[PDB]
Amino acid sequence: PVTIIIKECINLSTAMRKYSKPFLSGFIQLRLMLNKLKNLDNIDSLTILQPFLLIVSTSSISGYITSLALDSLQKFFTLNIINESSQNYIGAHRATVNALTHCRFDDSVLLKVVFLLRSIVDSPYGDLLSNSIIYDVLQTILSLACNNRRSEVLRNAAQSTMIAVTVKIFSKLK
Amino acid sequence: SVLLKVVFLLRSIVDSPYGDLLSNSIIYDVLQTILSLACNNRRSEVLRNAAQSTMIAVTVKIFSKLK
Repeated sequence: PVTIIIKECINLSTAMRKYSKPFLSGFIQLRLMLNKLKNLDNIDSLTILQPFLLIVSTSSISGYITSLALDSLQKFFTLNIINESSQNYIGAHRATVNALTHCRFDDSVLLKVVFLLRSIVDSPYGDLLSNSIIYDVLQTILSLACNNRRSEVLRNAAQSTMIAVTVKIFSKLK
Repeated sequence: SVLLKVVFLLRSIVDSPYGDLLSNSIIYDVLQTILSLACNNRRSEVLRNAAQSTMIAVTVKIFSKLK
């Protein structure tokens, strides 16, 4: 459970070091902070995801590292390590979807983020998002679908996942 | 486009509870075709990434049944 966390940080840190030759300081802080403890139940889950949020949010970094970070988040929500028992999981998911809507960082990362939005919103945990965040989500998938410059297959990815989130949203009128 | 629609459809198949009612031969054939999609290099990398994502999802769904 904690092995996978510093596993992911090891992978992203060595990728960053290979690519480079401000984020690594907090990354090693995450490494040292998660080294000691046994189980995640002691501490909050916003800080463990926070370096991933910082890398994915800002646009100064190329597609390799942000693709690796998005695959890391995919592994996170696939393995369900950020469980409801963990403290402040609502805030962690809210921050994840708030940062993820900014489609900034060629076309691989767009499909990775929109698949991640599908996996979050379709899941029951996606019911905990706020109205502003989910509205921004709908805005960014609409921007992806509307575009013509982008590849058409990415457009069909946006079309299908838009259909999915619309179904999930409109099921809530009961 | 059609070849992404098919894997998205397969994702909606297996993710839903109805995938629990499926047989071993057909689901093995399913895994074979997503493997064929992922292994290819002629196709666009975006479709390969879609294949990677649906393989991760279907692996999780299959191996969850062990518990």
